[PDB]
Amino acid sequence: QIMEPHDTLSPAQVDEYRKNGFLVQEHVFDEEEIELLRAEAAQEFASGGERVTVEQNTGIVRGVHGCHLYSEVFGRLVRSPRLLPIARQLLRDDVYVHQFKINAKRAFKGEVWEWHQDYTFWHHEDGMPAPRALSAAIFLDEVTEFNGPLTFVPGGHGSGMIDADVKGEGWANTLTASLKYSLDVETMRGLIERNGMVAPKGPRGSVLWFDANIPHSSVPNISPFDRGLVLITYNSVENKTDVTRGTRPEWLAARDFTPLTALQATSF
Amino acid sequence: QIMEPHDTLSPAQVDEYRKNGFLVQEHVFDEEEIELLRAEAAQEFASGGERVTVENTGIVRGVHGCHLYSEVFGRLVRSPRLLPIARQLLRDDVYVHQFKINAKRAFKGEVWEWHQDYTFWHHEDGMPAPRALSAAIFLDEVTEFNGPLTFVPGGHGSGMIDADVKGEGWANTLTASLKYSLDVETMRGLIERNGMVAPKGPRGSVLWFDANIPHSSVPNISPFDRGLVLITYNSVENKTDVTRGTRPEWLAARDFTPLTALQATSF
Ligand SMILES: O=C(O)CCC(=O)C(=O)O
Ligand SMILES: O=C(O)CCC(=O)C(=O)O
Ligand code: PRO
Ligand code: PRO
Ligand SMILES: [Fe+3]
Ligand SMILES: [Fe+3]
Repeated sequence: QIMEPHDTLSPAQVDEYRKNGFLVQEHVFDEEEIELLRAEAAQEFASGGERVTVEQNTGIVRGVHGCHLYSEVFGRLVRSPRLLPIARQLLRDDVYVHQFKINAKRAFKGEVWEWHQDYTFWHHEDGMPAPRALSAAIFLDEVTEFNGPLTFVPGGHGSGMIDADVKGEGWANTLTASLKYSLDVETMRGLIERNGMVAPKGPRGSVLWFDANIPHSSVPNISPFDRGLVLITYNSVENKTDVTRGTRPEWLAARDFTPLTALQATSF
Repeated sequence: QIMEPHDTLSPAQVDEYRKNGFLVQEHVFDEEEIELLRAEAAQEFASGGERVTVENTGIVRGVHGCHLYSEVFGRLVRSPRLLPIARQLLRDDVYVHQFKINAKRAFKGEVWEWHQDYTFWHHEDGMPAPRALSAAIFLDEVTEFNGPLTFVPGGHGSGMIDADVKGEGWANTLTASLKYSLDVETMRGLIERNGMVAPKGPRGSVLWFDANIPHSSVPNISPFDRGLVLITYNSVENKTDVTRGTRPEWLAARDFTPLTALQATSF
């Protein structure tokens, strides 16, 4: 009977997150915790059925989606006192999970993620009315320069949504190497020319926080080292999506907007 | 379909609260909001029955647990002007341990003896630690002369202090003459070290104060009322040991469900 008092971000941390559109906290989770998250990720890849995506070239696991609805471990993770208080502080509201994914980015054969803003998809596919949302990516493996790290244009969220060409009809291609919305090179080259690019690194158990509208990308992982990320997308409850205008299953775009509460210490 | 984003306290404000044991935010609620709360309060005094306390004169002095009976007060404790700060200060999800409205009528009012709230919540209710706080909403301007709450700044920083226990039961936990009151010598000591302060402010302000800060107040000699809505928030982790509890739910809550903030609806 005692969890550690909720920790929130410093005012400088908050500033950095607002100016850059991302922020890394190192070693939020320890090794044993990361090993539990890894074992549960594996179970979900094995048993997720239609919720699992596979790589085009190899048929190797690319993603598993909506796990917090199906796994007791992931349903508790999203309420962790290491995460929830910060989601609530950054979004200045009570929050809920809009989306939960584990992106495997396997060694050697892990494929690209093209440049995009997340809000673009959540707005047009799910009816998210404003970009008042964020993601927390938990590193199940050390992130280096060589294993296809998640990459951002810092400050690139200052513009809001950005002209992306749509491509195709339903939603299967929202999770693929070739993405339904994506930035056109010209659009990108200029962002990059103006703002640069940054790929934050960190050890296992770090959490990378980022804005719903920051442009980001990742190159193929041809290295020998996996780069497993657990991505939790937190949305402001006031900003709940309009389910009238929603097109995807629950396991991609949540419908239950109950405010999350933090996990308390129990004897089990 | 918009509430104002949750506001929290600055690092300065938070530091000021921890060192002094209290903090005023001026003008949280407007005159119109305050009036709706004043009218609901009057309803509660009128219909509260056994939950209502009276002063010499039988003038209603207090009513308790209104958040459980009034929809307005049930909503107020979830307000985005209140709940986010209670969570920030207690560093937890929170729930309401106690809710009370204390009237201190113009030319009327009694002397509340020096006391620490946590002394009652620990011994009567089973609150295991002082990880709790109270938010006092000013229904009227609080001045020098209408019996303001008065504190010893930093007085919370030692423990719960040893106190005279008079009476058995809980009737005298709500009375001018309190069940646990602070010894004369012990207070003198505290006051000679720390001094005394009565925070002031306009109507609609909120006075946050620690569960263990010593406080007192005197009768009101102004021709103006001093209504306080006092909401006591407790950390969920700090929930009270219900097996050691002695008082009803309208004084000491037993439903520990984390509060969630109030959202915009069309009604
Ligand atoms: O795993 C990655 O590098 C990118 C994932 C991402 O941005 C997403 O799935 O939206
Ligand atoms: O309203 C007052 O002046 C006294 C409040 C108080 O300290 C209490 O009811 O515990
Ligand atoms: O479709 C989605 O919502 C996620 C986020 C952008 C790419 N895949
Ligand atoms: O009994 C109670 O809980 C309140 C707090 C101290 C005075 N009366
Ligand atoms: Fe993305
Ligand atoms: Fe008191």
